[PDB]
Amino acid sequence: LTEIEHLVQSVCKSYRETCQLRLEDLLRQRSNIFSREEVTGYQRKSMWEMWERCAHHLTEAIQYVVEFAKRLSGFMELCQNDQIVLLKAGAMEVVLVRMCRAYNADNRTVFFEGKYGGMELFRALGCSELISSIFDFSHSLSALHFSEDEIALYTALVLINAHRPGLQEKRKVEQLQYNLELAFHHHLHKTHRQSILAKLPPKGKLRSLCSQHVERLQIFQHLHPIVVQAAFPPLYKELFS
Ligand SMILES: C[C@@]1(C(=O)O)CC=C(c2nn(C(=O)c3c(Cl)cccc3C(F)(F)F)c3cccc(F)c23)CC1
Repeated sequence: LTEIEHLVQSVCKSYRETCQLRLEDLLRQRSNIFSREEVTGYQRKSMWEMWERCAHHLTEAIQYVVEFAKRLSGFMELCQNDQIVLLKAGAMEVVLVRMCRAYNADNRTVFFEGKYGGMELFRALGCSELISSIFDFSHSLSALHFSEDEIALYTALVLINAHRPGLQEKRKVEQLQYNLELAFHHHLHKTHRQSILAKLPPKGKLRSLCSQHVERLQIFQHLHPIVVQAAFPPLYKELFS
């Protein structure tokens, strides 16, 4: 009956509709691991082919997060400048959080192109430190057994942050943020999951991880430009031109 219970339902629905793979499918595929031969095949690929593959997967992941944001109550009513400020700053942070679902803490593997593989699958990219950081981050969230609704509500808060520099209608973003904060806290209380609050990553950790990741993608894009499937001209302009 409350606006808050409806907000939880709407955020979770927006999330279910914008999540590429179902949790059940990711969990059943846990036993489907790349063989020693398949790993070698990925390791032998050119860094530039691995870059193209990864850039396609990441672009697609970002577009689903943009669709997720568009479905958040009041996001569409924000001015274009603020929608772009929030997505530029937060869309990749949401992508990085969403990765924990495809991460298996038991063998330190991630679901990539149909099977589970370790960080050694990405050797040709020559990004070992960055990839270890992404794996470590996914591990910290996966150890919490972060539920589907916890991911939906937490990633809505990653996006709707009134502290992002450059916002023009801060008060409008704050209104949306307070309601989502209440929705998250109300949901954790009901499910007896408030204990994860002290275990979540410090905000600065996600920001720094995302800045390092985006900086690396920008270096690859400068050296070897990809043909990007662009759906959002104002957002594309901010990241690529
Ligand atoms: C959604 C999109 C469009 O369809 O118009 C525009 C922006 C994208 C994006 N890319 N991106 C990347 O990091 C990225 C990606 Cl996802 C792939 C290749 C290159 C890059 C980049 F920007 F670094 F050059 C973002 C980071 C934060 C917010 C972002 F929105 C992005 C992807 C496509």
